[PDB]
Amino acid sequence: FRKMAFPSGKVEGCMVQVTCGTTTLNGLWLDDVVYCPRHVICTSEDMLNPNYEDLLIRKSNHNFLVQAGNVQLRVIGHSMQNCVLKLKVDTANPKTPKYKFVRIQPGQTFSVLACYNGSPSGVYQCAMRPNFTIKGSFLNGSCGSVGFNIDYDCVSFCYMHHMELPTGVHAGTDLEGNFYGPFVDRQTAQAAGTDTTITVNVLAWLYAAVINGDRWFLNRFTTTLNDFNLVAMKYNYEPLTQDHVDILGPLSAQTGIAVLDMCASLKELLQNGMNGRTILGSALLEDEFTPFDVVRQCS
Amino acid sequence: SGFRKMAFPSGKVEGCMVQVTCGTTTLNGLWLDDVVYCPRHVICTSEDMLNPNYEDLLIRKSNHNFLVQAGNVQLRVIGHSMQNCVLKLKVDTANPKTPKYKFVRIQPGQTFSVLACYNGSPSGVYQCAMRPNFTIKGSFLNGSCGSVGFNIDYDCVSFCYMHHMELPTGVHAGTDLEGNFYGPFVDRQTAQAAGTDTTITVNVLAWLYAAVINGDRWFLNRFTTTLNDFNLVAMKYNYEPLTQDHVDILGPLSAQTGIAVLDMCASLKELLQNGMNGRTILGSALLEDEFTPFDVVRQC
Repeated sequence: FRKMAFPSGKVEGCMVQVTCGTTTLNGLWLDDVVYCPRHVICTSEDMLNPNYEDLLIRKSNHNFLVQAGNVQLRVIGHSMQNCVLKLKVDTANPKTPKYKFVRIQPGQTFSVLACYNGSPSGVYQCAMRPNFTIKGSFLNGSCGSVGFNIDYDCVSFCYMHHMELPTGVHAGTDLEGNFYGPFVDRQTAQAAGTDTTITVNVLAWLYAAVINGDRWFLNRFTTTLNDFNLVAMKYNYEPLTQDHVDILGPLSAQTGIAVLDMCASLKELLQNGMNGRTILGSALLEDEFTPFDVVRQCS
Repeated sequence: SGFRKMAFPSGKVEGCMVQVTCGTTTLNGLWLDDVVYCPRHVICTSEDMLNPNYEDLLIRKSNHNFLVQAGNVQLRVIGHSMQNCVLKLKVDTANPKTPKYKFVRIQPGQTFSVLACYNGSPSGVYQCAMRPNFTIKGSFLNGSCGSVGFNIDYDCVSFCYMHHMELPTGVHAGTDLEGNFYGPFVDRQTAQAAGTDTTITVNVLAWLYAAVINGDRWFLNRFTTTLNDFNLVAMKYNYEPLTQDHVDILGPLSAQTGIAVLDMCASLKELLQNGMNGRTILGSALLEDEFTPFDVVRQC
């Protein structure tokens, strides 16, 4: 049981390099539009209190250098949707796949294609933290890297990297320029909230451990939705709703273990620890496998 | 902080995966130029797998017994031969998506990306390391035989692994692209015992050097040790012994930093006896051994 990322082939062909003045970052090429963070029009000195609406009026089409490998794309128009620049180019991307723009909720997972100067270098699977950040691996030059999920033939773009917080975490927007979380695209002290453990994902990961035969945390006890949330709230675990119980349904039939029964096992794992044992090889509880990921990878 | 186990982009490999069917068996194949590589046990039924006579089984097959499918386009098998444990199916049409590629055989401790495929369709990609017992610990369900491992350098894809078997202990075994198994394993359905899996010591040390470069310093100590005393202690925790070749490879890491290799070995010795005590190293609550020195002395 490994954390697998989606194949990145359909997205690799859409990454380009956008240069405005001295700043160079990554852009997404779909049809005849290049999407990229809007702070590419800002100098390092303009990031204090940038007036993007005034900064964009000064610029023209010939200030943007869009490069797709060796070819050069010619910008014929520009526009702004919230926090993303939409550059209209003269040629359509023939590698444009069946795609869709969606906004995800905290706790959901997706794959990230980390790029540098318009060239893909790595891919990895991650989850949106409940504080609206992601524990990614972004260095200088990976701004504009995109996150995606892959329906059978359709690529759902759900994230674009914008900033790196001074903690190791990263923040971004959706493809329509709407930020995930309370952040703004300025160079200032920005605090990421208290991160909580995704409880529904831990339960789905405990069902995967039972499917793989590792069943030692199972006990004869059960608990109530109101008693577990009491213990979950104290250990910084997000509260469990009834819709969470409904999503874990398919995993409850394959194993035969009810949700509130499994909640009594997780409740014992937080209070007493693991008593020096391993679940799926780990000594910690993983929370970056959604219930849908467990059904995808197992059944 | 933050050090993510990153996999290579799989686009160049996705265009080379095909589906190979012989009778009832169906697994994955690798289409490069005019040859399709796939495990030779595709010509085996579930009953032949206990004691397979591959020479007897193959002489009774004809070119039209192999069904090769790249999506919807069915390829035409024009000939076949067997290199060790791999079938080479010559087809009529060359793969136009063939990238600049290479065949390399790796050693234990090295890392590579795996493209897991099911019936010629890629499903996921992950990064892993060849364990000292010549096994890999990944997610391979039934129908993933033929999935390949690779590294990408500039534009050249270096194929180094092809999945063949799953061991009863849950781990997987395979060959290189020339058909030679990694380790003592065979393509029979017999009781095969993997060796004791140990921690890759040189990988942990390179990861600890990256920690002091990225700020984390709480585990350092003032002691040093000899290579022979450290191995006497490392062997107790099922850690691979360190050779002089490992010390030389860590040289540049100990140059950018100030801590000698034998200095870091003393710190690791102290970590093994005390544990983590609730703290983390580069956002990890465990000692990671799947980051090679080459990647650390580059992505520093």
